[PDB]
Formats: sequence, structure tokens, C-alpha cells
Amino acid sequence: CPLMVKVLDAVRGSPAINVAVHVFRKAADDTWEPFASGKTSESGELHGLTTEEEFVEGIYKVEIDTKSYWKALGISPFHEHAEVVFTANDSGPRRYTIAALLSPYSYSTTAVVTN
Amino acid sequence: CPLMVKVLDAVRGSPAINVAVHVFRKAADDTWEPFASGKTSESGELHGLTTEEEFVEGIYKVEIDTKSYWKALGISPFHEHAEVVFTANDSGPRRYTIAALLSPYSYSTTAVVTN
Amino acid sequence: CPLMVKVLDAVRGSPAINVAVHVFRKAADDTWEPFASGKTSESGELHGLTTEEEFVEGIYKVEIDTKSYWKALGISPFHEHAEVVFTANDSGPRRYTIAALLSPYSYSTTAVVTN
Amino acid sequence: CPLMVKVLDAVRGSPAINVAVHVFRKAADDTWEPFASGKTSESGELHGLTTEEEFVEGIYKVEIDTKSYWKALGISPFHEHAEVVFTANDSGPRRYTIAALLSPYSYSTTAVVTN
Ligand SMILES: COc1cc(CO)ccc1Oc1ccc([N+](=O)O)cc1[N+](=O)O
Ligand SMILES: COc1cc(CO)ccc1Oc1ccc([N+](=O)O)cc1[N+](=O)O
Repeated sequence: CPLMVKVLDAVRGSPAINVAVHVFRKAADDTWEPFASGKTSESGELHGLTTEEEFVEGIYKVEIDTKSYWKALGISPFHEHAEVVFTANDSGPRRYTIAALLSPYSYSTTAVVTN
Repeated sequence: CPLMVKVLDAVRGSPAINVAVHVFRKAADDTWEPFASGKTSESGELHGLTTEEEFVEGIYKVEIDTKSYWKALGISPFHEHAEVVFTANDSGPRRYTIAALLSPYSYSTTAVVTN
Repeated sequence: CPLMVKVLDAVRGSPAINVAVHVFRKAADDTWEPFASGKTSESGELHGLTTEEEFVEGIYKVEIDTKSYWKALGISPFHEHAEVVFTANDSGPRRYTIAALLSPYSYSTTAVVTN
Repeated sequence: CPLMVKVLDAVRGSPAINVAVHVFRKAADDTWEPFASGKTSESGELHGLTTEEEFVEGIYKVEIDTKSYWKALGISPFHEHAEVVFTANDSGPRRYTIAALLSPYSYSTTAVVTN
């Protein structure tokens, strides 16, 4: 699993379940091409987006559909979505965790890059 | 001043100065068109992006060029930029402050919206 | 104004108003003695806590009464308060802004320190 | 494991290893009595602080020794430590994760309370 997404809810103090997540790769013409997607699990985690073979160096975007999350909870949010854009680079045997902590008008995201 | 951007540096404990910010507005054809741009001042704030006349309802994207920021300081950061996307003025004119706090592998953004 | 405190509410996207703040300074006998207190204003800011004469070197603790804040709004939050502890003025006088962003199960705090 | 601590480093994008963590329980005389302690592992996690039998309702403080962490990395930090203070309450079969994300002049903490 070279790429995992983990989302927490700062209002409820819980994993953010069933949040849709879309990952894109930047193509040679500078467009974003769909790469991988899924819905966070009960643990707020999304595993199995990609494989080491397909996850080559390049620029990726991870879009977390925060607006739908909040709306399903009856809560008015600010952002359309949260976007995390980064370059994946093969300097070493790397796993990338993209973590996000959500509030209705604020979010933070952090990258945990290990081995 | 219906739209202001404020950026702080969590490593230095200081305003993040000379950060480039580009704003875009989703067009009729579903494309991101350029709307305004600027750079943060010595206080980390960016004022004068737009006017209340110009700042009509729409979906806006505020792209904060954090990578250029960290690179100019000898740090190779994780993200390309921080993107903040939101619907604005959908219940009449409001004043928006988009704040961001930056670390090399992590950022948070919050919106303060006043009437 | 060598010490200012600013608090925002990540659920509302607004300044966090009427937040009580107590400041303490570690004494010669290793005890937390009362130093100053106040409440955030309509802009979420707390000014006038101390003076440059009074604000000598020391270890200070800024206790932000987030539980009282959230309770007055029908929310049962996780934390009792947010505590910010730091050495101040150890290389001469500085001006400190202690900022905090609050959600019911989460908070962040940052310091901006200027000369 | 009713109480687990997880610490991340926002500057390096990694777990924060070998951070000392001290947990206290508030006694009837309002003093903090040592309760449990340890050092975060290679995964930035600290498991096995306590047991369900000993972790009764009450007010606890978790102190994360952030200053020593940063100093061991050659980095000048702002806070003496990060403190997280909360009431543990038996409304349900609960596991408490106290997470913290560290930067030299900023930290965030979140509580993830599950089952
Ligand atoms: C405050 O702790 C977190 C802060 C952020 C800000 O974006 C994101 C996640 C946080 O909590 C975790 C982050 C990463 C993580 N991980 O899989 O290495 C685990 C986290 N956690 O507290 O369970
Ligand atoms: C973590 O507290 C803050 C977070 C952000 C971005 O998520 C922006 C400001 C925060 O607190 C402040 C810190 C400094 C400051 N200032 O004027 O030097 C103002 C702040 N604030 O509360 O807007």
C-alpha cells in the first residue's frame, strides 16, 4: 500500500466514515486524470487505492469530498472539498499516508511518509 | 475588502511573507478562470485582491503557493500548494478571511466569514 | 501590548467571543501564580493583559477556558481547557501572540513572536 | 488499551519517535498525581499506559515533552510541552486516542474516541 488516506472528524472526535476520496494524476497536457477512488471505512481509512507498480513518480491530487460529509450530518460547511496536491518521488522505499482532520470551517492535512 | 488571505509559518512562529496567492473563479463552461492574484506582505496578509462589485457569487479557488515559499528557505516541502475552494456570496455579500498555517509536511486552513 | 491572545471557532468560521483566559507565571517556589486574566472580545482578541514592565522573563502558562465556551453553546467538548506554556523574554523583550483554533474535540495553537 | 497517544512531526512528515509522555490524574485535593508514562515508539505511538480497571472516570492530563523532542533535532521550539486535559467518562465502552501534530511554534491535538 504505497498510498493510504485517513480522515478524522474534529467535531465528533471520531473517524470520518464513508467520505469519498478521488485521487488524480497530472497528465503530460497538465490535466488531471482519474487515478483511484474509494470511500473511507469505519476506521476513517482508505486502503488499496493503488499498487507500487502503478504509483510512479509524478504529481498527484487527492480530493476529499468534505462538503458531502458535513451535509449528511446536517451541518453547513465552508469548503467544497479539501484538496491535497503533492509530488510522489522515489528517493527511497516509501509509503505515503495523507491524513486530514475536518471541521466545518477548517481542515488540516499532514503527510506521513515512512520506510 | 471582501477577500483577504493571511498566512503564518509554524516553523518560525512568524507571518509567512512574500507568499504568492492566485485566485480563480469557476466559469460558465466549468473551467477555473483567473480572478485575482497577489503576495503576502510583511505581516503575512494579502489585501486588495478584489472589490465588492467584482466579487460576485461563484465557486472560488484560492491557491497558496507554499512550495515556492518553503523552497526559497532551503526546505523541500511535501505539498505543491494549498488550495482552498468554496462557494461565496450565495446568501448575499460576505467578507472572507482565508487563513493558512504552514509547516513543511502539513498545513491547516480556516475561513472566517463575517457579515 | 507584549501579550495578546486570539481565538477562532472552527465550527462557525468566526472569532470565538467571550472566551475566558487566565495567565500564570511559574514562581520562585515552582508554583503557578496568577499573572493576568481576561476575556476575548467581539473580534476574538484579548488585549491589555500586561505591560512590558510587568511582563518579565519567566515561564508562563496561558489557559484558555474552551470547555466553558463550548458549554455556553450546547456542545459538550472533549478538553477542559487549552493550555499554552512557554518561556518568555529569555533574550530580551518580545511581543507574543498566542492564537488558538477551537473545535469540540480538537484544538490547535500557534505562537507568533515578533521583536 | 483504553488510552493511547500518537504523535506526528509536521516538519519532517513522520512519526515523532521517542517523545516522553506523562499522564496524571487529578486528586481530590486538586493536585496532579502521576498516573502513567512512557516514550512514543518508532510508529510515534504509545500503547499500554493503563488498563480498563485503573482508568476510572476523572480528569486526566497528558503532557507531551515537545521541547526535548525539538532540542534533540537541533531545532529551537516555542512551547515547554504540550498539555492535553480532559475528563474521562464511562458513558459507553470507550477507547481514547489523544493525537498531537507538532511544529516548532505550533501544535494541534485531537481526541478520537471510539466503540
Ligand atoms: C492532530 O492529529 C492529527 C492532525 C492532522 C492534521 O492534518 C491529521 C491527523 C491527525 O491524527 C493523525 C494523523 C496521522 C495519522 N497517521 O495515520 O500517521 C494518525 C493520526 N491519528 O491521530 O490517528
Ligand atoms: C492555529 O491558530 C491559527 C491558525 C490559522 C490557520 O489555520 C491562522 C491563525 C491562527 O491563529 C493566529 C495566529 C497568528 C495570528 N497572527 O495575526 O499573527 C493570527 C491568528 N489568528 O487567530 O487569525
